[PDB]
Amino acid sequence: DLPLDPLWEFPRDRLVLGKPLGEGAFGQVVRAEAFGMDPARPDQASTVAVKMLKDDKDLADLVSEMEVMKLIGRHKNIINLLGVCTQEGPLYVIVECAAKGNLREFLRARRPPGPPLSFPVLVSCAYQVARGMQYLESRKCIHRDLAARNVLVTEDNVMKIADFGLLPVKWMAPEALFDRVYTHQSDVWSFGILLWEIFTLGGSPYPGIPVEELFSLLREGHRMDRPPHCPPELYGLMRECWHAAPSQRPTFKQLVEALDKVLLAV
Ligand SMILES: C[C@@H](Oc1ccc2[nH]nc(/C=C/c3cnn(CCO)c3)c2c1)c1c(Cl)cncc1Cl
Repeated sequence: DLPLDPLWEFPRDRLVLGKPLGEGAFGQVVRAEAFGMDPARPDQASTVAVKMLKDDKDLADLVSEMEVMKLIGRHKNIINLLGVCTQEGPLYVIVECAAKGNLREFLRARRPPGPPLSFPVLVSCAYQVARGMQYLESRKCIHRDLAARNVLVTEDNVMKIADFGLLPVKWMAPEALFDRVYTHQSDVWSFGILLWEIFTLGGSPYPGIPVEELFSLLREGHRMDRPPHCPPELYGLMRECWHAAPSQRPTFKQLVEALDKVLLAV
């Protein structure tokens, strides 16, 4: 419908859509080839992802997400906005393409037969996700859902948090699960769960426990055990994230600093 933004408007003519990528609630995402995305070289073709409506009240969320992405600006560890097609019919939101898919699938696809994903790589994944979450928090933005399937992997193993904005019960903090309140510290609880997903190479949280009585065990002070071959330093981080009192869990800065110290152990 309305405005035309000269910092972001990109012509349909140099966008040829490709094969779908997935989901997601807000609309289908499709691979696409864009021409001249870097106006330095207007030849330099590149692979981008395009978010569209399916065909709506989702038009409101789609425009809303686009405007949010403009506000936050770039960062290494989020899916960044590249341009928008508002001018000749259907809305297109062009964002960067993570070639290796989501992090849980990246992990599961390279699992041993039992007992590549060396220890620096997995620490590198956790460090990058912590850096992206700290940045989103610093822009007063947030991403409740945070789970390994919410994280995308580029061709060069850069982690990018998909979507952010200004049911998944095994990732939710107690106060969000029961009091329906969400803060940065409840993200830290979810990041702890994501940490466990990473060092189980894409495992399912609380294996075997159906999605009910989980809450009673959390009230008993129980939490998932240390996964195999996970060093005690990283399990310590996980359990600090799973402290019941929100102010006793670490902030994303402290998680950044602790993970960075683990990366430096080289
Ligand atoms: C619903 C979908 O949203 C997005 C949003 C922005 C994106 N930029 N780039 C990708 C690449 C997705 C992909 C899927 N598979 N592969 C390898 C093989 O094709 C690549 C992508 C996906 C999704 C999916 Cl598709 C997966 N996990 C999380 C989410 Cl949010």
